[PDB]
Amino acid sequence: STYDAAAGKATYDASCATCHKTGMMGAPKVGDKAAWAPRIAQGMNTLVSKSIKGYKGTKGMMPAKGGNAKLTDAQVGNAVAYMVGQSK
Ligand code: HEB
Ligand code: NA
Repeated sequence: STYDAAAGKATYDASCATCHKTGMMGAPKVGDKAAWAPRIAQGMNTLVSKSIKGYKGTKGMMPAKGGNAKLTDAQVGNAVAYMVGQSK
């Protein structure tokens, strides 16, 4: 159901920050407002779907579930909620 960005921080820290804290190899850096603005406009459904499925965009490779197949979709989406909430 509804996103839990606070619970999402645990997943973000363990599984996502490794690329997104500094923005390595094209990953949009958490807190980078210009990088995130058009991504946020896609809405959460699309952000979370692309995060669970993986994709390659103009910046680099976003691996499915951050590369950790042991994550649930709920955990991944909660981590996205955390990232978006910190990037406005
Ligand atoms: C290896 C490294 C890495 C990692 C680990 C990650 C991990 C992650 N991630 Fe990432 N990403 C990335 C890399 C990455 N990543 C990149 C590079 C990108 C960009 C792509 C393009 O091009 O755009 C992204 C992107 C991204 C996004 C955006 C989308 C759109 O715009 O549509 C999101 C939301 C995310 C989330 C995430 C999460 C939640 C996680 C954990 C689970 N990602
Ligand atoms: Na929607």
